[PDB]
Amino acid sequence: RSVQWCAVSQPEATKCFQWQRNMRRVRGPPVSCIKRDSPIQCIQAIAENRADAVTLDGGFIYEAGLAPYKLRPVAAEVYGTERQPRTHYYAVAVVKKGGSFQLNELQGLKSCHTGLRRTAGWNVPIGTLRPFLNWTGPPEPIEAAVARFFSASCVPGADKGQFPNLCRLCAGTGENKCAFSSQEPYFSYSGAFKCLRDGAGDVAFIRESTVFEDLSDEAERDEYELLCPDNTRKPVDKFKDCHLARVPSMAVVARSVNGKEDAIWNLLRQAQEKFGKDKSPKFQLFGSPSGQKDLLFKDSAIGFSRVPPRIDSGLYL
Ligand SMILES: [Fe+3]
Repeated sequence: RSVQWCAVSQPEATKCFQWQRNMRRVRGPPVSCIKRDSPIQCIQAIAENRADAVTLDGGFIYEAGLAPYKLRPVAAEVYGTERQPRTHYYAVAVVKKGGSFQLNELQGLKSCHTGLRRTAGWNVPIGTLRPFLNWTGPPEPIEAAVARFFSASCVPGADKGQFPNLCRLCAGTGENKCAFSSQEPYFSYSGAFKCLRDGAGDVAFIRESTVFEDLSDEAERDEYELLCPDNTRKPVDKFKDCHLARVPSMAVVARSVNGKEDAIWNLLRQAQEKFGKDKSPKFQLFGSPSGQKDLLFKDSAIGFSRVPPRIDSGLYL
């Protein structure tokens, strides 16, 4: 049949339907869409045969690989350039130029995170800051120690009921405040970076490219610097010498048994040829419209790379 793609929002479904009409027009391999609400709803649906595929961040790749889902990664997103390509990215800590604090001096400060359980926005910074955390738990949750450490944060998807200070800086309206979706304006890489630019937080945990994709002016880019792990501040273009971790790309996952891996692969490979970076004026696979960013796949991606057979979700990570 078709490859069924899981979409986690309404604009993502809209792009999926456009991908399906574009593949038909061009007579490529068929794709069809499914609309879920979070990434776990798409992980549940693929597992229960209602969808076949979805692209995930490293922290959810972990989660989808567990029992009883047992999903595995099939294609990794390629970043960088055509000349210098890579299947990895970098977790950074961005701050405003002018400050004096370091990575070791973050106590009581205000933070912006891409979302809860995301790689560069959460797992990496909480894994790094662990010595200052003073986590006595469990049974105390990790979010409770983080809430005590930072004065206020914006961590989309965190429980505002139990941990009110982690959603305190979040900019969404009403029930969408602290939401793990595009309705919370500080969600993801650009939202976390915008929380830093707005002045609500003193540090944003993101990836290396967000500042270059969001600030096109180079002079505007000189108002920010990175917080390195040697406790030094360095400019934004020195990410390879100033990062918290080198993390593998976001990946498309499928089922480990009867997952349609080769069908998924041929779809992606064909979609990258016809609708890739500068391939078509009609449809852009690595592109989002207007008030949207990273719909289905990351906007700055330039391709896919087939993840080898018998590679685990834990062994890919
Ligand atoms: Fe990520």
